[PDB]
This record gives sequence, structure tokens and C-alpha cells, in this order.
Amino acid sequence: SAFAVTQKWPAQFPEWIQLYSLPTPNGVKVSIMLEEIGLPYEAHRVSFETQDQMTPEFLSVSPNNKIPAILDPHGPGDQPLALFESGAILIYLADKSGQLLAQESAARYETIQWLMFQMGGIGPMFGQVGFFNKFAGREYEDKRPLERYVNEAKRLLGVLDKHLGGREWIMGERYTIADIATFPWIRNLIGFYEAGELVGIDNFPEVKRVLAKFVARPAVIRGLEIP
Amino acid sequence: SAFAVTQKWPAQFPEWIQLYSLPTPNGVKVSIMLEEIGLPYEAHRVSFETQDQMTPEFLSVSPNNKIPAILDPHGPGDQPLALFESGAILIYLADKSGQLLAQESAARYETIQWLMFQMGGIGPMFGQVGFFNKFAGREYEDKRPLERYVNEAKRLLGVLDKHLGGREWIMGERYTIADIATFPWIRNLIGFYEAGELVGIDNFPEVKRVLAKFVARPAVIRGLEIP
Ligand SMILES: N[C@@H](CCC(=O)N[C@@H](CS)C(=O)NCC(=O)O)C(=O)O
Ligand SMILES: N[C@@H](CCC(=O)N[C@@H](CS)C(=O)NCC(=O)O)C(=O)O
Ligand SMILES: N[C@@H](CCC(=O)N[C@@H](CS)C(=O)NCC(=O)O)C(=O)O
Ligand SMILES: N[C@@H](CCC(=O)N[C@@H](CS)C(=O)NCC(=O)O)C(=O)O
Ligand SMILES: [Cl-]
Ligand SMILES: [Cl-]
Repeated sequence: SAFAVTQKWPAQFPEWIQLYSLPTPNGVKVSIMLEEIGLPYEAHRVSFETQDQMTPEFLSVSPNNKIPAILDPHGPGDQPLALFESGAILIYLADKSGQLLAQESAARYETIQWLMFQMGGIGPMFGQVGFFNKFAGREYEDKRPLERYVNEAKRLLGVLDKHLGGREWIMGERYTIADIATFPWIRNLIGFYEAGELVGIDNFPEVKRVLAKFVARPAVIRGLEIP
Repeated sequence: SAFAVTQKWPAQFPEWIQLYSLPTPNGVKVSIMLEEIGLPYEAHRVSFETQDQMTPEFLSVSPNNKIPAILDPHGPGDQPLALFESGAILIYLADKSGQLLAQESAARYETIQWLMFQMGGIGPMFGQVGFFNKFAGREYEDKRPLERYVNEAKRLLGVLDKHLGGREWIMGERYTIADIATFPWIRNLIGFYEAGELVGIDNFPEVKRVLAKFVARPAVIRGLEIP
């Protein structure tokens, strides 16, 4: 470790996966993942209040200045590996543990398909609802932006609600990385963002059903508070 | 084929990959991909003007009511496979052709990492610039939303510009699915969306360099017009 990132977050456990994150919907995706697959890891809180995500040290593992990011001392070829983007980390950790993602077949690509649905739709659009309802955008007088993203959030929820009808999880019977990527965001929309009534969350009983099942998993319960 | 989608888009070539798309940044990702890897396919134009993406036939392969989507008659286990989400289709077609994505190692996960950067950042945020500069959002008097997404587009471009410094493509020497996912959007931002001056695109010479190289690839040139 002659690496820059460890100058701010030194590894007490320099053999385990290093986690640079914060209990946000995108961050808990990865901590939940690690808890679910039983891989040993060390967690470091990246504080936004002190702008830790803008430091050159953090930028060396995540040039996008965003959490989560990992640094696996024992990546492929037992060489160290840095990664950012929650979805990429999910796929990586799935491959490495052989868990929560089918090895091939139609099911693998359908799982990635729903993961992309979250990455390009759920995450970014719910994020906009948060800006316009919880943060600086709350004060904008023209409420058409808020309505645009509430309506998009409703459309996405309905797509997911229709899909979950008759299924235990997103991929039917098997719990997968798709669930791990999706439900922390639904949780955040109706909790921290206070948009539950706004998007009419009770109108999506299937989404609520699976969310309820998600947060009752002990691994999930741990991961939600980490770090 | 007792499938619903083929009731509106019947396959002249019922042995080749079926492409339901439209020359949009997300659509050309997949047509460019298919042209680059030399896989035979058939293209069907999904017209938004007639709301073809809302028909039950389209929804059976893409429940999110969005293009691109494919239907591969000969997917895994020589069973038919439907997929939506451009990024998922890119990874699928990469695996199937053994092209444009490393089989493993650090490079594979770093490629997916940059693909996720596009999926969750570039695509959704440039899309918002288009709404507020080209479409209905253009007329909103409060210009703070437009500025929010222009500024985010600038931040993303700078992340990418810093990264491309000294590299031939996103993954350095090798042209990958990351380039195929990213540059159709940069092209669209400064072409169709007319936001080139708005985001100050000349300030990102590396991005412009690689974009120039991208659109001079013949496969890319074909794919941009398809269907
Ligand atoms: N597409 C990215 C999004 C990551 C992201 O948005 N992280 C937020 C917290 S949930 C962040 O780090 N914000 C810090 C900043 O933008 O300054 C991913 O899935 O990892
Ligand atoms: N401060 C920036 C970043 C705030 C931020 O990163 N929010 C996260 C949620 S905590 C987000 O929207 N991520 C979008 C995604 O995951 O795609 C902003 O105003 O957008
Ligand atoms: N995350 C999706 C985004 C797909 C997407 O946004 N498609 C647009 C065209 S580029 C669309 O089909 N719009 C139709 C609609 O929303 O009604 C992907 O990458 O495939
Ligand atoms: N009409 C819808 C959909 C329009 C649409 O699908 N735009 C595409 C570009 S043509 C987009 O923004 N895709 C976002 C992405 O790829 O993540 C809207 O106003 O957002
Ligand atoms: Cl599915
Ligand atoms: Cl990299």
C-alpha cells in the first residue's frame, strides 16, 4: 500500500476489502452485499460534511467524487483492485463470491437487465425527487420540475409493481443483486426523502411487500447502518 | 414465435437477433455494438410518434416502455431471450461474441465501472439537459433547473476529460463497450440537444478527441443511422 487513498483511510485490516462509503441508498447497496455474501471487509466513513469525497485521496479510487468505492487488496491475479459505481461493485462481488447472480443463462442477463433498470432509472430519478422535495430544490417556486420527477418515480414504481406481481423477488424465486440494488432506494424515497405520500407508495403493494421482506433480512439490517 | 412482440414486428430473418430501437443515443449503442462485432441482426424501428413503445407488444420485451430492446432467437441454451436496457444488452452481446470486453481480470470490472458511470450518470443527466434545453422544459421561466443539469453535465465531462488524458479510449489502448455506451451520448448532447456551447464542450479536448475517433469508425457510422 503505497496508495493515496490509504493516507486518509489506513487499513486496520489490510487483507480485507476496503469500503469507502456512507449510509446512503447507493452506499448501503455494497455494505448489504458484503454482509449477504459473508466476505470479510473493513468500512470507512466518507463524510460529506467535511467534503471527504473531494480530496485527492478519495479521487484516486473514485474520480467521479462519489461513494461507494472499494479497494480489494486481493482482486484478480491477487493484485489490488479499486472500483467505483455501486452496480459495478455488485457484479464484481457477485462474480467473486459466486452468489446472488446466476453464473450464466438467461437468468444472469435478466438480472443485469433489472440492475441496469435501477442504475439508469430508479437511482437517478429518485435522486431528483430528493433534490426537489428535501434539498435546495424544495424552495423553487415553479413546481413543474418536482412534478416531472414525482411522475417519473410513479412510472418506474408501477413498472416494478407490475413486475413483482406473483414473484418473491425481482428475479422470481431467487433473491439477487437486483433486489440489493433496488430496495435501498425505495426505502430512501419514502423514508429520508419523505416522498411516500407524494408518489403514492401505498398504490404499489407488490413493491411494498418485497421491500418489507428486504428490510427484515438481518444482513440488510446490519448493512443499512454501515458505516 | 408465438410471441406478442413479433405480432407488430415480424421477423424477415427469424434466426437473427431482433432489434427494437430508434436512432437515439441509447439505441445507437446497440446497433453500433452489433455492427462492431459482426453479429447478424434484424432492425425494427419503434416510432415514438405513433407511440409504438406503449403497445402491449413492445411491453412484452421492454416493460419499461423504452428502447433499445432485443430478442435473440438463439440465446443461452438455444432458447429465445428478450432483454431491455442498453447496458445489459452491451454486456450480453460482449459475452456472446467474446469482443469489446475483457474475459476477466481487473480490466473487465474497470470496463463495467465506466459503463455504469455512463448508465447512471452520463445518460440520465444529459437527458435532463435535453428536456430543459430542447423540449418542453425549454419554456420554464425559472432557469435554475437547466443550470443544475448543465453544471452536472460539465462535472461529468470533466471527470471523463481528466480520465482520457493520455489514453486512446476509455480503457486506455483497447476500444471497449464503455466507449460504445459513452460517445453516442456526448454526440447527442452537442448535436441534437444543441448544448455544445452551453456545457462549453471545447473545454474538454480529450473528450472531443476520442469522440472524433469514435464517429470515424465505419461500424459506428452505419450504426448511428440504424434503424
Ligand atoms: N451511479 C453511482 C451513483 C453514486 C452516488 O450518487 N453517490 C452519492 C451518494 S448516494 C455521492 O457520493 N454524492 C457525493 C457527491 O456527489 O458529492 C453509483 O451507483 O455508485
Ligand atoms: N449534490 C449532488 C449529489 C447528491 C447525490 O449524490 N444524491 C444521491 C443520493 S444520496 C443521488 O441522487 N444518486 C443518484 C443515483 O444513484 O443514480 C446533487 O445535488 O445531485
Ligand atoms: N436506461 C435505459 C434508458 C433507455 C431510454 O431512455 N430510451 C429512450 C430513448 S433514448 C426511450 O425509449 N424513450 C421512450 C419513452 O420514454 O417513452 C437504457 O439504457 O436502455
Ligand atoms: N419523455 C420522457 C422520456 C424521453 C427520453 O427517453 N429521453 C432519453 C434520451 S432520447 C433519455 O433521457 N434517456 C436517459 C438515459 O439514457 O439514462 C422524458 O421526458 O424524460
Ligand atoms: Cl425479466
Ligand atoms: Cl479505471
